[PDB]
Amino acid sequence: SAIKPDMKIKLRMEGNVNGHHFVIDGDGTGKPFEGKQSMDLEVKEGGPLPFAFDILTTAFNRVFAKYPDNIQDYFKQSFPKGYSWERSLTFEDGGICIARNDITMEGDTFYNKVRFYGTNFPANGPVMQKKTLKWEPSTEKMYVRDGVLTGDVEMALLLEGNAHYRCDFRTTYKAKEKGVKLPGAHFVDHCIEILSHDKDYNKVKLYEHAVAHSG
Repeated sequence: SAIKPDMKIKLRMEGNVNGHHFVIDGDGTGKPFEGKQSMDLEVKEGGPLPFAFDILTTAFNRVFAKYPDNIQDYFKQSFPKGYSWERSLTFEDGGICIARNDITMEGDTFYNKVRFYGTNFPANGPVMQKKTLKWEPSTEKMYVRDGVLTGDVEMALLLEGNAHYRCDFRTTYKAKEKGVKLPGAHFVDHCIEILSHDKDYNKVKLYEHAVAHSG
């Protein structure tokens, strides 16, 4: 196995939300076979961010997901060459984001080149007013569409005032090496949490747990 039970994670994200530019670095570790990863993030440019940090967090690698023997593990089978993903986030108030990650591996470390672009958030909305609290746990549906592994999930951001703010995610996943076999349709249960932060979310510790299953 290319992938060891403990791996390091290095990341840089560049992006722009509603005209606001930012650069964010990450340094993390995780346990691919237990489906657990954590990361320390530090905003390097454009802080303090004028939008909810929460919109970014799922952009900060499905290799960290516990797969049973009876489902093909496309992600772990992608290494050492790696894979890329592309995601659209469609929020219920018209906000739209486009994100991508190109994932490589050198030794015991995954490198992630992330881009994140968002637009059309209303100035008076929960994202630009910083009113969000957390993503609710949920279930990604994995299937193949015209030869491309695709994951769909309807996600919910819990807002102050006990309301949710809904968002449809679609991610396409593609191995760098041709001939990695596609999996059959399945589910991935996942939960992402902000574990700690400083005053303006310039330094943040992030955690994700993810488990694949057949229903």
